[PDB]
Amino acid sequence: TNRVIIFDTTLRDGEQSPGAAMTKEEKIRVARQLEKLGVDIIEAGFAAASPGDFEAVNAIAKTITKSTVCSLSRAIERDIRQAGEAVAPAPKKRIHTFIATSPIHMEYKLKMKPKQVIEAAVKAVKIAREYTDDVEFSCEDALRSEIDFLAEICGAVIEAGATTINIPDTVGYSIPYKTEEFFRELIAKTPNGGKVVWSAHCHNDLGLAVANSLAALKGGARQVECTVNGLGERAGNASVEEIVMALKVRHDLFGLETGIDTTQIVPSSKLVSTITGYPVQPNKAIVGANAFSHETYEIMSAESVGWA
Amino acid sequence: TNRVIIFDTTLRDGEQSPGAAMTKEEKIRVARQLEKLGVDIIEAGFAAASPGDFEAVNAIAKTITKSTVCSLSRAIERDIRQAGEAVAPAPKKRIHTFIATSPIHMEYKLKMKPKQVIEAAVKAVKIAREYTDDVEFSCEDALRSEIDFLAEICGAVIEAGATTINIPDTVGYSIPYKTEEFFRELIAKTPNGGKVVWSAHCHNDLGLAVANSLAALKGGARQVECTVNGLGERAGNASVEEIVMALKVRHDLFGLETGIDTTQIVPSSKLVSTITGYPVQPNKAIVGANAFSETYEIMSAESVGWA
Ligand SMILES: [Mg+2]
Ligand SMILES: [Mg+2]
Ligand SMILES: [Mn+2]
Ligand SMILES: [Mn+2]
Repeated sequence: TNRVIIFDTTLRDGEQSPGAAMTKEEKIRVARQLEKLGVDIIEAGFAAASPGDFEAVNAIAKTITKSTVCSLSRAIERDIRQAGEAVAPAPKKRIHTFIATSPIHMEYKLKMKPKQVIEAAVKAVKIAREYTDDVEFSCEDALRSEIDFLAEICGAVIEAGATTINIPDTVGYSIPYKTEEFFRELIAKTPNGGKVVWSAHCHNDLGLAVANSLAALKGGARQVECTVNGLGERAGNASVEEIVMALKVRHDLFGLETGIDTTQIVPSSKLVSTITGYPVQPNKAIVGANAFSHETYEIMSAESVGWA
Repeated sequence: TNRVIIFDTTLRDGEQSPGAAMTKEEKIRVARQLEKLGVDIIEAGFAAASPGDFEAVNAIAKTITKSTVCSLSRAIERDIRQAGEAVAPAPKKRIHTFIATSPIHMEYKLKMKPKQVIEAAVKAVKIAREYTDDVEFSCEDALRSEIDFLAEICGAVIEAGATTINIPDTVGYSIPYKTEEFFRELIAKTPNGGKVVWSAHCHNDLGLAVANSLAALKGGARQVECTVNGLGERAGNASVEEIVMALKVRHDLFGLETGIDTTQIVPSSKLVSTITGYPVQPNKAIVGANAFSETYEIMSAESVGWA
């Protein structure tokens, strides 16, 4: 379809930003607001990381109704079961597992051979399916990985039961036309790649996270991972408000739909910025104090994104 | 040519952001830092706007020697002569003049027939050449203009003496693949198009200013208009530091060069931020506080000027 899945990881990937740690009650209040915003998936945390993380994921899984509650997990049985237990009380639940897939990370960081990396991923996915029909797998460091190896592991995890395959720009140096080509080629090479949802998780190190996200869509991805205000380590993630509004404003070029209530964009941005201490600069798209200072496209009004 | 021209308009387009007006002393100091950074053109102001603006532009023109000093002008005789008088002292000097080229702006704002609009542009560009051989013409509202009219007016001002033609995304809703197509088509359609430098001036209203600028270069543009920290009205301009470091890091894909000293990027960011009161967020590419917490060139913090 033309439906783009918005996967928000403000509460997991965003909260990892220096100084951005949140209390359990702050996470719950942010999770409630993301639900009102209409994001499809709320990644609530990494249940196996500590008792506090488990408790926050679990509390969000007990709060949310209309969005899918996700937990991160390493590709290891015990972490998967932690994830599955934490999200069990949510009516819609996802487990997101990952493993590094690039030659150097595999050999010298994980110290596993490619055969072992595929076997661990398949096993993690199969265990995850005991807990939910909705399982995401990420190829960490995808863009420095061998394309043949990516097609093979993605193929294996699709067969094992993964229904969303996520490709991060781990380093953050990709350029949109290359991102688009990379998606088109990987989807084509992966056994049964047409049968699942492809996801992009882009980084803003060269100011291109949003452009690269949109390029991933043109290449065949239908999920974008992103955060309110682009909150995230280093230069940050793709910012959900920019993605959603590029798609809304230029529906004429993309023809893609989201479930987002755009009137909740500004309240979401303010709430996130207040809680985390990360200010939003004045010239920032959509939610910057100046963005509304002042054809087949749909021009945007300040009110349409929730300015008072 | 694989040289990209970095046109900085922090002191003009940037200055126009609410609250960001700068005194002459502030402008001189930013301008010296922009010269150190190695930008090719410093658009210093709009000389005809007031005597204070004339003085500031002229002060910059007496300061800067290694970069081109530019003034904005409307497409009218008074403004062009004042731009030309104010930049006269600089060894490298440019006048940038402009007119709206869209059906709506021409009919409703200008109240001129397209023919009169061309004639006014041609007249402004000829007078500009009395003052310098280096003249930029912008088609204001280019992306809502009829491409055949753009080709005609651009052909006419090139004949008149414009050597840089600038295409702004005035509304700011362009998408990279469309920006690339648009430049490729316009350059090829314009008479003597190959004789001049084509420029992009992109806006960040959808978060896409930098990507649109890179797309313009893929499309044949060789000048990018940009500002320190993306300073400008609304959601701002393409950020000079992002454009320059995207080109540097991914030189493997672009093969394009600038004369920028990248070690000057963070000093320039901090200075502009201090003087304008426009902070940069922690998660801001290159210059944000957290930014630094294979055929490509990995960026070190020290390479962009972090202490
Ligand atoms: Mg906190
Ligand atoms: Mg000031
Ligand atoms: Mn991230
Ligand atoms: Mn501008």
